[PDB]
Amino acid sequence: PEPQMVLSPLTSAAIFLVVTIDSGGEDTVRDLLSDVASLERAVGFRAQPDGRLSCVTGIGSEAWDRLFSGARPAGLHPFRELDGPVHRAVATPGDLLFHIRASRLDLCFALATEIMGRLRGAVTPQDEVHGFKYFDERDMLGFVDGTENPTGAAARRAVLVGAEDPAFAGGSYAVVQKYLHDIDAWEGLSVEAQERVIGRRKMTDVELSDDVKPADSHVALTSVTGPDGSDLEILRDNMPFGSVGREEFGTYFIGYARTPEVTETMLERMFLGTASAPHDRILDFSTAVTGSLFFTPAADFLEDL
Amino acid sequence: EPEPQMVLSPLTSAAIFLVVTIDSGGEDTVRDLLSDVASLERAVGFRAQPDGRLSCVTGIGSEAWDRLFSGARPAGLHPFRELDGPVHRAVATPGDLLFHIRASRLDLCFALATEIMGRLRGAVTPQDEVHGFKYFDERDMLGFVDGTENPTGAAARRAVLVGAEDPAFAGGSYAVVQKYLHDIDAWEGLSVEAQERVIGRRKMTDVELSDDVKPADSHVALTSVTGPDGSDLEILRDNMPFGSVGREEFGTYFIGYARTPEVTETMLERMFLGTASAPHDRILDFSTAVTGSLFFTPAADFLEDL
Amino acid sequence: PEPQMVLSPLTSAAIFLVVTIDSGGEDTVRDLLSDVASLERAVGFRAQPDGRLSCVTGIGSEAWDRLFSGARPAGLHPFRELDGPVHRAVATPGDLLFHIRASRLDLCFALATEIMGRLRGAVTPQDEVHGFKYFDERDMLGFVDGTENPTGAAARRAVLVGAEDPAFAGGSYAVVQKYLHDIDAWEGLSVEAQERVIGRRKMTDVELSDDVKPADSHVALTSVTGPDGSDLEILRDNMPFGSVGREEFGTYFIGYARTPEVTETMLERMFLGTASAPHDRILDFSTAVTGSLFFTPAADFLEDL
Amino acid sequence: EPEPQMVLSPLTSAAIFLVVTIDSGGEDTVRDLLSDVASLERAVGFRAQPDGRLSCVTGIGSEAWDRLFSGARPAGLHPFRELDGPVHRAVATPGDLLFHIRASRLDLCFALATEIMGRLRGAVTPQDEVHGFKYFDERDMLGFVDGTENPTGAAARRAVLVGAEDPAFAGGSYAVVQKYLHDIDAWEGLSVEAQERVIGRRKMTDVELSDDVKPADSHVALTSVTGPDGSDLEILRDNMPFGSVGREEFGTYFIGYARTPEVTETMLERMFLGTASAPHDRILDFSTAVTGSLFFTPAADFLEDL
Amino acid sequence: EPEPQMVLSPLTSAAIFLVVTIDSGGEDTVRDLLSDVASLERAVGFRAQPDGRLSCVTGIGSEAWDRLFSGARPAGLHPFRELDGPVHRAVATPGDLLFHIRASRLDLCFALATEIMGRLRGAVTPQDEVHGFKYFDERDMLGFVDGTENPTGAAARRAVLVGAEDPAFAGGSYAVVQKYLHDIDAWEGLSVEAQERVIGRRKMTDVELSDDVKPADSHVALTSVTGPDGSDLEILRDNMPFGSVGREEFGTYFIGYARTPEVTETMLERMFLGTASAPHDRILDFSTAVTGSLFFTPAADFLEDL
Amino acid sequence: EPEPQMVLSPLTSAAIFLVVTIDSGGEDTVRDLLSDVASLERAVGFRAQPDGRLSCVTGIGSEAWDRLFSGARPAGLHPFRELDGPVHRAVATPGDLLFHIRASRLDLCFALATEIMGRLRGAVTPQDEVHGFKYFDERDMLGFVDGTENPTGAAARRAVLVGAEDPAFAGGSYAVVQKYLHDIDAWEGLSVEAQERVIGRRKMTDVELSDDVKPADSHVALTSVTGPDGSDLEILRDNMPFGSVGREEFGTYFIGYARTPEVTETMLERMFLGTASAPHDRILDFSTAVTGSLFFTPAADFLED
Ligand code: HEM
Ligand code: HEM
Ligand code: HEM
Ligand code: HEM
Ligand code: HEM
Repeated sequence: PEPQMVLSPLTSAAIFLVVTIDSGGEDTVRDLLSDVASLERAVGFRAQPDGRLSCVTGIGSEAWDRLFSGARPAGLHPFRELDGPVHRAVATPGDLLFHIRASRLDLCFALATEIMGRLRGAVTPQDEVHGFKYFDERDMLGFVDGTENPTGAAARRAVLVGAEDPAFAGGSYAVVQKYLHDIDAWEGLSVEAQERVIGRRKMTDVELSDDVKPADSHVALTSVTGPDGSDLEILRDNMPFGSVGREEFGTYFIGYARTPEVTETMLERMFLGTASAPHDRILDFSTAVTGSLFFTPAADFLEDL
Repeated sequence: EPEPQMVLSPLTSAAIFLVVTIDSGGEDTVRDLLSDVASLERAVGFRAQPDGRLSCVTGIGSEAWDRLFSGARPAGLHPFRELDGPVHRAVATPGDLLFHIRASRLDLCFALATEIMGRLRGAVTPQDEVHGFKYFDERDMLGFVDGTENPTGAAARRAVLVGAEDPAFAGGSYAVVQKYLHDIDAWEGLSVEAQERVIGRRKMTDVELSDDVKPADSHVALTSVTGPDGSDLEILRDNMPFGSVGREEFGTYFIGYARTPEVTETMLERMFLGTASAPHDRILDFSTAVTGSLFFTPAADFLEDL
Repeated sequence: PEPQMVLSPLTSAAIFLVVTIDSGGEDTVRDLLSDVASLERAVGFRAQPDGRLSCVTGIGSEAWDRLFSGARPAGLHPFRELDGPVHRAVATPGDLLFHIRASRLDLCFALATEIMGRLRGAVTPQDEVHGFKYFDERDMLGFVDGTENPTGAAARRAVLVGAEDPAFAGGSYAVVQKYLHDIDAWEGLSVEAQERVIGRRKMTDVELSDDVKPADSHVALTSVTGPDGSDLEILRDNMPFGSVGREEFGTYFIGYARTPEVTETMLERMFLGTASAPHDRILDFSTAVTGSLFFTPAADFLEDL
Repeated sequence: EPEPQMVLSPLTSAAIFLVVTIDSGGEDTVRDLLSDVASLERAVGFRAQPDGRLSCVTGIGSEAWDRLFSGARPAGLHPFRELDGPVHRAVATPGDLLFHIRASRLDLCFALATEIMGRLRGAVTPQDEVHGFKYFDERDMLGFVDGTENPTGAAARRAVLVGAEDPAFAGGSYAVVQKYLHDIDAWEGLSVEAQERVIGRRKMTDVELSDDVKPADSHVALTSVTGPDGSDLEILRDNMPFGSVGREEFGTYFIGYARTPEVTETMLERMFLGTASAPHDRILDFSTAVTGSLFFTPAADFLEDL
Repeated sequence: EPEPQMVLSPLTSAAIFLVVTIDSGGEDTVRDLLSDVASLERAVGFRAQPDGRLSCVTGIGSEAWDRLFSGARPAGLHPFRELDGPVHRAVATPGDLLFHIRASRLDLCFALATEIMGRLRGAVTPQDEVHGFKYFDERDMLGFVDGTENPTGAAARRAVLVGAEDPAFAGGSYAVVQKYLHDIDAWEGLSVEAQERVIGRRKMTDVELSDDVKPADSHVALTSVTGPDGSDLEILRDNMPFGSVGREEFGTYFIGYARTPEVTETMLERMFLGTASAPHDRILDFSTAVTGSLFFTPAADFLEDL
Repeated sequence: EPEPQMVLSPLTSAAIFLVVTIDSGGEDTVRDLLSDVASLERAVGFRAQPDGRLSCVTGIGSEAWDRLFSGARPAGLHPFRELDGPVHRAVATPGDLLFHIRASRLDLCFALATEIMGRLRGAVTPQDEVHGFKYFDERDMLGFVDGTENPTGAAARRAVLVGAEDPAFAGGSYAVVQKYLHDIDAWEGLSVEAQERVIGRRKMTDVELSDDVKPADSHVALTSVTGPDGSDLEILRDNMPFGSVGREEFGTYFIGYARTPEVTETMLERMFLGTASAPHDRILDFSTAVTGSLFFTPAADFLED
């Protein structure tokens, strides 16, 4: 069974578009979802082969129910507020996601255009982000970001619903959250200190030896081992965004996993603490201003509506 | 020549346009930054060569010029002329400084813009910030190829660079910016044949319409203007689309360099006020100017030294 | 069971070479077919991985009988002439086909040279066509060409012979037609009208909605659904060619499928019509001057002689 | 003042060569087209920047020149002088106009060719049309590297461009074209050692053979000429392979620009007729000229002015 | 599956080969390194995607295996067998560990090598270090195309990866390495026709010589072997040239992966000792082996878990 | 008049440095080679255009110049001036010829070097041979961006090329080479903040430190010189890392072209001996010069004769 373009090459542009369905607009959305497959290609085909245009369409809990005839993804729920001693992970409205990516921005902008064209009226926009990669895979804190993602079969294994919920095998669970960074603060740190916050070296992107790496460091609190005894894995594609004018500097978080337990556990760790840690040090510089969750169906699923 | 700023740039695929005003007090901080701008271009740009083609061109407004330097003014430098037409209005908005930042990747623009606005925290107020992108086959937001008739080589040198006529500032140029917003609902209502009648070229093949077919109210008609000699009077453009899908904003950011503004301003008069032949440029029936500023972009020597 | 390079990546250049077998060349041809796989590699290897050289070799009905004995592919027959009210699809000679593709012309030409080198004397050339990608995947009518072709495993299952004819699993059925356009006339239509002939938008390459799309449009007559409701798909890699000297502007058509009943259906609809369409409007501007049907065997069938 | 045609184009990987005659009374339609050729280059080319590298060079024959303009003639311009050698014959074939169209993709050449011959349908007759491509690693059909010793940069400017010596037409050049067909069966019969003896360089490493050993009937031998000026006489070539495998046709399309034909013509004399110490260029024993034409390729502004 | 190491690698243009021995009581420090090597691949490589193509393949010798792990041994693992032939000798040199580092640029190889040997300072002794580079058209030091007949896709899967036959170590492979030096003076003494007789393919066009005419002492002859399975017996090679013009050293570094060494070893027997119808592989008359070592390159999961 | 050698060369990522001495009686063989070197550049380079970017610059030592030619000597040409400083010593090593060979790929350098040393077997003795490689983001072995503030375009012409001041040799330049070895263990001991204090720029963003904060014993400090008139005195560098992991050798090969050596020499005086401000350039505390040689690289015409 065939999934949407979750596993993409590195792509260096993206548009993240989040919307909510006015009541009334649920037949208009059924319609767009059937066609969304074919608009990917309308825009993408003439740009082969550099384009690498891909759209991942995800649906939120509330919206699922309004929209669909029968039974529900196992894992799907509203995103869960995390009300921690110090940091708060908020929970924002979000019925639909379009995760648009390609090797150039206009390709994304063309597809977003053609989509909202068919929705004008039936939805209301919540959030829109125009993302770009730094020329050597850095995020807004200046660290290489993407290094430890899974590949090949590991990724096919850690992202796609399989036999555990087999009416939607080929689906995935996306979490999104927009973060805004306190760059004045962050850049006030020594590099040595910043490594302590992330858990890897700034310039060479090597992992800090197991005994020099703080446990409040991001890489510590997100390395998390199952019942299974094996490592538990998500797939990210965090895109910097922002505005120099509005002093806005951001990293847009997106995290695919085969179940939301995995993503959600990493987030408890980050916002609430462990045995040995108050909260994730990175959040002392990064404020979450969105949060939603979505299921991103198989592609077979959408074509048939 | 004196060595000029990177006005003659290749096709680049992304740009940031940053327009600011100088607060009271900020005079000093700005002079410091202008001396260093050259060198920030290189810091940020050098490690990504030659895939990169980062260029920053810095220009200065009329009012701002007087606050910053004493001595001679460039001959042509003035506030942008507001044009109150029968139908369409070309408006004048404030801007003391302009940064036209261009490269093949957006992040290179943004890294440079960060370093610049970083060093001007305190000293300015941002008026306009636009992130633009070329559509994949050099087309603009109306779906026509955009930049075809621009000059190159030495003809460009002749059209944009101040020379002997104001020798103090040889190597400089006069940049005019206007941010336009388009009414696409309306535009996509026309047949292609009609749209070509607005622009004056063929949509798909980008060939000029023949002299006997091309309407007098077409864009290409009203912006071809002939000199004293009857030789065509030319500018350099690098119009970039921008916008936002959520808030139905589809735009073309206009930018135009010339050796003297009398040229650029002529084209505007014809566009907004009309000739005997044409009421106004049909393109304005789909495009609304919401900014307007005039700037002088000095030779890079002039910044390197103070 | 391993197949010939029918599913090739998007390539920008191609040679189409069609020949007939002289009497007493049968030997020399079998020798060549055993080696063709290996000449692909000789020539192609040194220009990897930009190269994307692929050669697909197919065989006509009458030629098959002269070369082998025993069981024949179920579907293999001479191309069916179509004598329609208006438009006629012709049948031309063709014992062998070489569909050679790459990213550079020289690679195609070097391969074609080494093949015709080994067959100089055994065959007679009937048709030789050098094609090229126009801009951004547009054909000679100026529309985007390839867009609704199947990809990935949908293509696997629509072009490759399987269980239904198990002796020849891994094979395919290519149909070729050389078409010429009366551009004269086509450039006489407004774009609105031209879209009405094709069934998609010229510039944005989006489908016309079913409420406006004429039933005499190309996209109309070439969408066919089966008894079981699912789409019947083929794979095309139409290549423009021509000569400006002789005002010859063409699109060379090629169509692979797991059975010709599919390709042939689409042709019947194009040339002869439905209830609600006289014939495909595209033929009012396009003239078929060849027609040939070939079977492209699994690669192990050729290696093993 | 004067800007020349894109003769000094980079190495490009595809070309169309189109040669035509002017029909009776077609002179008008052609002048119209020559004024616009520059503009069609840009229409077609601009949207495919910067990969495209589309260039068209337009040249004009001797007899055609008189039909189209009088006024001054370029000093050197004459019909191609037929060379009836002891063994090998360099023939003269008809040709009033030449379009040497080059880019990185064939479709760009063909799209320009379409637009040109579109405007000339009726007024001309095509004599020769050739689609040429790069073979691997700048090799020709005989499998040797082809273009190595071409002059570059400003040395090219000096060798190809008409200057002060004929100042009316400064910026022009003299293109000679010949279409050659090869006898591959015969050529691939030679050992590589022997083939190198024909050409005068090493096949694989493309190094010159030493004075010690290079035959004087080798191609590189016969085409090295020193002037009275003691300096080497240099031309610029962009030899392009073409062919069809069906009709056993393997070719090199030859084209040679120089500031004067006396130069190109000399090399030909040596190739076809021989020296004191060599019968004819060994290359001709495998290559047959089936066309031959001479043209003048004016400065680009000269065509603008019609 | 299990995940195997990066044995089936794309075309890469550069490589570092590192062979070391483990000192007294280095066993601990090495196990530490092996657990992390996968992740240093990614540290160094990830930020240079997708041009980089950086891959590191890590192998272990027979004696070294026993020091580091007990548990099962891989079926095939043994010290490299010296072959003391009639004429030519294949030597055995020491090697406990192997790093076969490949990418598109050398500096990426070197950066990875640095980070590895950084973590082993103290605990090993370098035996062999080689910086290799492909010629631009996949040629080796003898001037022939090298890699052509290597298997691809799942036929490579089938040839190289330990499978069911020893399921403990499925995903592993057997690398044999040998460093060769050439006497190029001697080699460049042959005509090309003769050189093709040594190799068994055409120099220029890289086509196999016909079964009629290919010598049985040619390299391609002696290294095509058929099994019991009727099937051809295949390995995977990634020969890289290296050398130094100062020290008149020109080399081909050989490396050969297979699912069992019985395969690789057979080819060597035929090369060095001869068959019924060949004294030795003609290629050895121009190539001298100066190293020789055998390694097992485990499944990648086997390293992660230490 | 003059066309110069390929000194103003594009950014290239690979290089061979070859330094040799002329044996007794080899004067003949060398003159022959120098006449031909121009044309070996093109033999080897032409078939790889335009990716290849192969260039060779050939320079000649002071002692050697006298052996080879009679007539004028370049005004500036002399043996390298040894500098025995308080702490660090810049040494003089032997060198009659230099080949500074550069391309995008190393095989191209090596193929050309083969052809050169092929034609000199017997007539020279190799002193130094170095294979260099630029790291992916224009960084050197210390991990800083290297090349940033080099002059370009016309400013380079003005700073590197002999002109009217010695018009016999206009089109020439003066190359100085030094091979440096680093103590990396020591260097990677420093915090990044400290390392920036050695260099005078920011490691990660490669921005100059402001005039107030920049140490006057920093590298960038001691190598900014202004002339008598107060216009900045510039050279052109193309520092290339090299090394060997086995033999713990990690290096930067230095090369510096200028229109007169008295410029390059000045920078060195400041580096090795000090100003009042500075004991010596902090970079030498981590970098040891183990070669040193000076060469004149003629106009290219001069070799054609
Ligand atoms: C401002 C937000 C964030 C930034 C700037 C950020 C940055 C980073 C960086 C620099 C790394 C190290 C390189 C790498 O392996 O990617 C990393 C690793 C990681 N991050 Fe984040 N991150 C952010 C938010 C999150 C969130 C919300 C999650 C999960 C809910 C997450 C999950 C991970 C995981 C699983 C790893 C790798 C664990 C391993 O190394 O085995 N990150 N992040
Ligand atoms: C003669 C010149 C032809 C031209 C220029 C041409 C061009 C096109 C174009 C532009 C499209 C729409 C873009 C796309 O869907 O790929 C199209 C669609 C298609 N064409 Fe053709 N075509 C030609 C002949 C044929 C023939 C002979 C066949 C079949 C026997 C065929 C089969 C198809 C199919 C199956 C589709 C897609 C159906 C869908 O939208 O679900 N074409 N053609
Ligand atoms: C079939 C026709 C031709 C072929 C295949 C051919 C091919 C070649 C080849 C392989 C070379 C050696 C590499 C190079 O230096 O470019 C060469 C050199 C040259 N060819 Fe030709 N050529 C042909 C015709 C001509 C003609 C007709 C001329 C002049 C009328 C010409 C003029 C030259 C010149 C001047 C050189 C180089 C001299 C120097 O070494 O300094 N070629 N040609
Ligand atoms: C000494 C330097 C060596 C060089 C320079 C070299 C070079 C070549 C070349 C040029 C080819 C032909 C192209 C191809 O198919 O790759 C080839 C084929 C091959 N080489 Fe080598 N080789 C060397 C050593 C070895 C060794 C030691 C082995 C095995 C022990 C080996 C095994 C093979 C195999 C199996 C083939 C292809 C067989 C087939 O045609 O089906 N080579 N080698
Ligand atoms: C010892 C190894 C050397 C290394 C690793 C090295 C590295 C660097 C680095 C990273 C920079 C900053 C980026 C740049 O502008 O290029 C720099 C600047 C510079 N270096 Fe070096 N360098 C070395 C030796 C030398 C030597 C020996 C000289 C001169 C005799 C020299 C002359 C310069 C000059 C002139 C500048 C620029 C002045 C200005 O900033 O306006 N370097 N070097």
